[PDB]
Amino acid sequence: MISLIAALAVDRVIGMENAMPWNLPADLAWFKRNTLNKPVIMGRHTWESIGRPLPGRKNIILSSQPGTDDRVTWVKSVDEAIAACGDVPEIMVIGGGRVYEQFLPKAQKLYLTHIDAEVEGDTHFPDYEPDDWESVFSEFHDADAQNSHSYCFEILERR
Ligand SMILES: NC(=O)c1ccc[n+]([C@@H]2O[C@H](COP(=O)([O-])OP(=O)(O)OC[C@H]3O[C@@H](n4cnc5c(N)ncnc54)[C@H](OP(=O)(O)O)[C@@H]3O)[C@@H](O)[C@H]2O)c1
Ligand SMILES: Nc1nc(=O)c2nc(CNc3ccc(C(=O)N[C@@H](CCC(=O)O)C(=O)O)cc3)cnc2[nH]1
Ligand SMILES: [Ca+2]
Ligand SMILES: [Ca+2]
Repeated sequence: MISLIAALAVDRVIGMENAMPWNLPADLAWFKRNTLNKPVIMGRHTWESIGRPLPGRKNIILSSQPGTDDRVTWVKSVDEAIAACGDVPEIMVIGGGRVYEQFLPKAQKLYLTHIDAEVEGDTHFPDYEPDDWESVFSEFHDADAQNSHSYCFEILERR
């Protein structure tokens, strides 16, 4: 199964200048637990935004250009990315905007964090097609002294 995971601020903003201008501890914990032990596919910008291999995951980077690092696996097309992961249960696609766009039609599951933050950003999640999906889990949290925004963790299944 192919799944996307993303955190969205209002208007589906996911990033801005090359970064994500918020610090939300609880959401990275959610990300880490839903991705560990699985292969993660990302685009080259997102690889540069993070800045090291994510531990305990097979890191697969999309780029049209030969790789710049042997600690990860470089691939040049979506089909090659899928093949590289191997016969695993679940493939996690971790962005960014251009990669999410391509993988959306294929994906069966979306792990979305809706963040109540206004944010001026230059990258969005694709607008997805409301009647495709069914929400099968959603849990809201108020801000706290560690997380400055309220947030909701939603998991959607393709109908
Ligand atoms: N909020 C979140 O959950 C979240 C998650 C991930 C990323 N982000 C944010 O998203 C932004 C980055 O997203 P983006 O749209 O800029 O970049 P992206 O999707 O991270 O990276 C795009 C790059 O990936 C490569 N690529 C993508 N599809 C390919 C294909 N089919 N074949 C070959 N190469 C392919 C290309 O690299 P080449 O140019 O090298 O060919 C392209 O330039 C950042 O602001 C980041 O902070 C947010
Ligand atoms: N829900 C969600 N939230 C995000 O922030 C997110 N970010 C990306 C891409 N950006 C990032 C940014 C930082 C780290 C990161 O450093 N995560 C660590 C936590 C700290 C540590 O390394 O121990 C990790 O191990 O996953 C990963 C992906 C992709 N999907 C997401 N999905
Ligand atoms: Ca907005
Ligand atoms: Ca377009």
